[PDB]
Amino acid sequence: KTHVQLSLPVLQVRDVLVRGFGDSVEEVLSEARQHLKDGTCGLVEVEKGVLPQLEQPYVFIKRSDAAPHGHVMVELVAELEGIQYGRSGETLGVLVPHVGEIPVAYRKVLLRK
Repeated sequence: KTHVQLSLPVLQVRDVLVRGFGDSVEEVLSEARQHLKDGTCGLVEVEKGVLPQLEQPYVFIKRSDAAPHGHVMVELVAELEGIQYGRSGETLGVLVPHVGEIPVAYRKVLLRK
């Protein structure tokens, strides 16, 4: 399938134990995709002071369309020192590995895969 329905655990930035996916744009996008497939991917909602608490490169989920079955259609964009690799809509948040942190909510998305 080109798209997959996922329910992403929403984590508080200060709970996150593993604050990024890796060391290159290509690695963080790869790792993000692997974690999304393996159900081991969390989402941190972006607000004032969140991103500096996380490791670059960043992986964002961005709205790719205006929402089948409650699931917002999204795609991945990486960012490293202010340059984005990808072009998409509004940020739903930043992806991080999930290693068992308790979520505050769930974000239903349709991921272009």
